[PDB]
Amino acid sequence: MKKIAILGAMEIEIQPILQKLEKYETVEYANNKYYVANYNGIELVVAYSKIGKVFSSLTATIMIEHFGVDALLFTGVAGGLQDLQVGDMIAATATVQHDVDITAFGYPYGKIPISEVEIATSARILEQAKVIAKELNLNLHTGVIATGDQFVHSAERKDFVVKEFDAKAIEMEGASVNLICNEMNIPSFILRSISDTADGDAPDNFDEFAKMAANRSADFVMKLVDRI
Amino acid sequence: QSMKKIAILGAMEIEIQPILQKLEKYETVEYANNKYYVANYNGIELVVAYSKIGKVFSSLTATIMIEHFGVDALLFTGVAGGLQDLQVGDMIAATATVQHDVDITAFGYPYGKIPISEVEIATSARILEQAKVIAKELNLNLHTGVIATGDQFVHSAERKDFVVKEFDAKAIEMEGASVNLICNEMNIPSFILRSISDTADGDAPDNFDEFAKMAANRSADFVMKLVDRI
Ligand SMILES: Nc1ncnc2[nH]cnc12
Ligand SMILES: Nc1ncnc2[nH]cnc12
Ligand code: NA
Ligand code: NA
Repeated sequence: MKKIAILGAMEIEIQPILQKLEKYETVEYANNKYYVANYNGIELVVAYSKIGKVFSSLTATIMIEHFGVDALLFTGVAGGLQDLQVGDMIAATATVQHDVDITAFGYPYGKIPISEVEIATSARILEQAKVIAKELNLNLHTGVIATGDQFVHSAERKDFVVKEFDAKAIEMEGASVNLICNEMNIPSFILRSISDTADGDAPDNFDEFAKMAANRSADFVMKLVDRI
Repeated sequence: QSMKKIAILGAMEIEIQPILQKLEKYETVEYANNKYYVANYNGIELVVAYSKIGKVFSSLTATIMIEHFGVDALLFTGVAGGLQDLQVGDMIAATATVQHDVDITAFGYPYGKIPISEVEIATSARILEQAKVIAKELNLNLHTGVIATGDQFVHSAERKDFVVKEFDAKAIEMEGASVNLICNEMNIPSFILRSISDTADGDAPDNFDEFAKMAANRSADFVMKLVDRI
C-alpha cells in the first residue's frame, strides 16, 4: 500500500486533510480536482466527490482506475442511529443502501440482484483502526452504515433504517464508495463522525456540528495513515 | 486510433443478449467484477456489458467503459416504466435525465438537486438528432423526453404522480441518469434509449414480467440500427 486515496464528499471533509499536508499538487480530472502529495512516504490522492451515490461512485472509481490507489479511506460526517450521538465516531463493518427497493419482485430492501444487502469493509484496516483508537484513548464505534441519496431528518425514516438494517449511522456516500472498492478488490475504510441524529432537528444540528465532525474524522484518518 | 470505440450498455442480461446475438463473435474481458464483450462491428469497436441494476453499478460500469476501455461514446439500451402518454411497447430516447430519488430539500434544494450539479443533465444533442432522423427514415415512432431515474422499482400511482409533477418525466427507470451523469462528467457523448415494459403503477410488476424481454429487444434493435448508420 504505497498509494492511498483519502476521499470525502464535501469540501469541509477534506479541507483539514489538505491543511495538514500544506503543499500538494492539483490534478483536474473527471470534472473534479484531485490533490496529490508524498506524505512521509506514501502517495496520497485526496478529493471530495460531491454529494451522493453517483458522484462518490465516480470519484472512487477514478481514484482506483486512473490514479491506481492501493486502498481507499473515506472520511466524513453522518447522522447517528441507535446509540450514536454527536461527539461519536464510527467505522463501518459493512455498508448497505437503505434506499434500494426492488421489493416488487420479492427482493429484500437494500438488495440488488447479483449482489448482497451488506457489503463488508476491510477487516484488516478496521482492526488496525481499532488498535490505534485504543492507543489514542478514543472511542471508535463500529457497525453497519447505511447510505441513501436523501438527507434524513425524520423519526419515521430513521426507524425504518434501524429496524430493517440494524444500522448505526446514515449518510449519502459510504455504501457506494465501499461497493466500488469491493467490485475492484481494493481494501476500504469508511469513517464517519456524527453531526446530528437524523431526526427533525438534523438540519440545524448538521449546521452546528458538521465542521467539528469533519475535523474529527480527518484527524483520525491521518493518524491511521501515519501508522498504516 | 482508426476505429471509433462505442460502449453499448444495459443494466440486465436480457437487455444486452440481443446485442451479443447480432455479433455472434466477440472477446470476453473479465474486469471490475463483470464481463465486457468486445467486437468489431460496421468498422467500429463495440464494448458491450450489462452493469447490474441501479445507480451505483451503472455508474461503475459506465466509468470503466470510459476510463479503462477508452470509449468515445456510450449508447444505453434498456427497459423502463412509461409515464404520462407513454405506453407499453413505445420507445423513448432521453433529452435529459433526472435523479427522482435525490432529496436534500432539508437545506432548501429542489428535489433532484445535488449541490454543484444541475437537476436535469442533457444527453448528446447530436446523437439524439441522428436517432430521430433514423427513426423517421425507418418509419418508426420514437418518443423523446426527460427520463427519471432512482434506485426503486416504481409500482404506485402516488410515486408516479410525484415524479410527473416534479420533473415532467416521460419514463422512469434505475440507471439512465447515473449513466448520463458519468458521461457528462467525463465529456463523453451519451444516448439513453428505453422501451416501455409497464406504466409504473400497481400492475407494473406483472406487466414487466410479460413485456420486459419485448421491450429489451426493441431497444437493442434500434441501438444497432443507430450503430449501422454511424
Ligand atoms: N441525517 C443525515 N442524512 C444523510 N446524510 C447525512 N450526513 C450527516 N447527517 C446526515
Ligand atoms: N416501473 C419501473 N420502475 C423502475 N425501473 C423500471 N424498469 C422498467 N419498469 C420500471
Ligand atoms: Na506533508
Ligand atoms: Na454514543
